[PDB]
Formats: sequence, C-alpha cells, structure tokens
Amino acid sequence: HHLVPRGSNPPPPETSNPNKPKRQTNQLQYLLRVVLKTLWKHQFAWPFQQPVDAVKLNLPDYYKIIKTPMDMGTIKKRLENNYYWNAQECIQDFNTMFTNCYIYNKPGDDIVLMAEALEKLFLQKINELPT
Ligand SMILES: CCN1C(=O)c2cccc3c(S(=O)(=O)NC4CCCCC4)ccc1c23
Repeated sequence: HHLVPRGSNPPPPETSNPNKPKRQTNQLQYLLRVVLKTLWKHQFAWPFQQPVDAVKLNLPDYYKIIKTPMDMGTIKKRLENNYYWNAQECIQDFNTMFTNCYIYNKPGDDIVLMAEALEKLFLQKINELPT
C-alpha cells in the first residue's frame, strides 16, 4: 500500500480478568470516583484518554518502542471492571502511561510537558487516598 512506513496498532490492553474474584475497596473506589475523574478533566488530559493510534497520529514505530501501552481509557475500564487488586496496581498503570510518553518522545516536546503536568497532579491526588 504505502511507500513510507505507517505502522500499525495492537489490540487495546485487556480491561477485565474473568478469573479474578470481585474485591471492592475504599481506595479503588476513590481512585475511580475522584482521582481518575479529576485527571480526565484536566486541560492536558485528552491525548492520554485513549490508546495511541500509531497510524492516525503518524507515530509509525510507536508500538515497536512501547511494549506495554497504557492510556486513561484503559485505566478507567480496569477500575470499572475491578481488574486491580489494590491501589498500587492502578498507580503502576498510571506510571506506565506517563513513562511511555517520556520513553517515546523527546524531553522538550509539547506532549511531554502535558504528561509532566498530568503526572504532577496525579501524584498530588494519590496523597489523598483514604486509609
Ligand atoms: C500521549 C500519547 N501521545 C504521544 O505520545 C504523542 C506524540 C506526538 C503527538 C501525539 C498526539 S497529537 O494529537 O498528534 N499532537 C499534539 C497536540 C497537542 C500538543 C501535544 C501533541 C496525541 C497523543 C500522543 C501524541
């Protein structure tokens, strides 16, 4: 088809675990209802709300470089489906999302500023987690 590499996309990350028993917790609830909701509405959130489309965003080699993709849409779905055992698993996924941005992009890029601002807010919000 193409004369320059355009890339391709993996299926989005899994968002449910059919073997996992349900275990609801206060911190997981707070993560879904307060932390993620606050992050989602931040002015710089939109690029992180859905999986990277390597083809449409013209980032052909994105999924060569990023072996563990992550986005806020996926994190939201994982919280909704009770995929996470604890807050730390969720936090790890946020960390994977931000660090993927830092890995793929150059330190001076606009997208990295946006990720850094979101990460700073995230770190503030996780200090609110209930006992
Ligand atoms: C967060 C996922 N993500 C990237 O890592 C990335 C790199 C380059 C552009 C871009 C875009 S984009 O909509 O093509 N371009 C810009 C639009 C607003 C300034 C920062 C990036 C969306 C999501 C991205 C990227």
